[PDB]
Amino acid sequence: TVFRQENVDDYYDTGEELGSGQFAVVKKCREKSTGLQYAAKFIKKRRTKSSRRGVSREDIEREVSILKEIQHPNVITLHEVYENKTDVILILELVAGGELFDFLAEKESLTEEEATEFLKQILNGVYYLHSLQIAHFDLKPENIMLLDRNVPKPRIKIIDFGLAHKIDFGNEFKNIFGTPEFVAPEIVNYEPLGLEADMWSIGVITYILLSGASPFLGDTKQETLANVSAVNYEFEDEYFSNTSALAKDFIRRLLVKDPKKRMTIQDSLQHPWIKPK
Repeated sequence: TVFRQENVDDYYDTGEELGSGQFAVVKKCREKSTGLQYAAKFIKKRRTKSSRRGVSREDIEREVSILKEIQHPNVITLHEVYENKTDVILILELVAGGELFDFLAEKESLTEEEATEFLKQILNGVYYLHSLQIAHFDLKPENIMLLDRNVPKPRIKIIDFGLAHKIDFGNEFKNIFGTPEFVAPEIVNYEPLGLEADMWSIGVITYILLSGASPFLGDTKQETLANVSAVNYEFEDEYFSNTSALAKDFIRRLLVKDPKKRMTIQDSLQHPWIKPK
């Protein structure tokens, strides 16, 4: 609680809408004292407990209190938090390169090698979070952004900590429910949740990175859910004929129903696809 009560317009000049969502908008802003640019996320408060507009204070406080812990090159950094009668305003590091997969869909071929160089940045961000026992719980391609797309080696940033939670050793956590196509089976079946759900999501992300196809997406939401629950996927030759045996082995070891048999983030960093022996 106990966020900054000044008017954000006294400290920042805000400009153009960068994006929006159900209860939020993100605008570019410029800090008056320094001249630096940031992104400003305006989150609408649920102002009455019974209202289904806006975001509960419990959920905003949880997100803010996790973001305040994190400092790593591959995760978004939070700069300040303001609040007025209707909104909580997060001042975040600006990512101007857009979604990683939009950038990649514009290039020529993309070798496996090139692809794993981006993937390794995702791994290193997740390794940090899990090292601090934070589960992101919403890893998906649209939450993988680039700082700047017009440099030699573009740097990725993981964003959106709206479902992130600190793992509590002494209490099981059940339901988070993000987007069907990218959620692990234990999310679909309302089973105990931990760090392993993010390792499943990385598997999905890796499958899409290499192929452009989604492993589990079906024709309705219920069919996608049943594909996930049943681990109904395949490496179809149309999409995977140029993909190494090692790349496929990495995906297989992540897309595992039983969480306790899934590779961990530390295992993933030592796999021979990622660290050739």
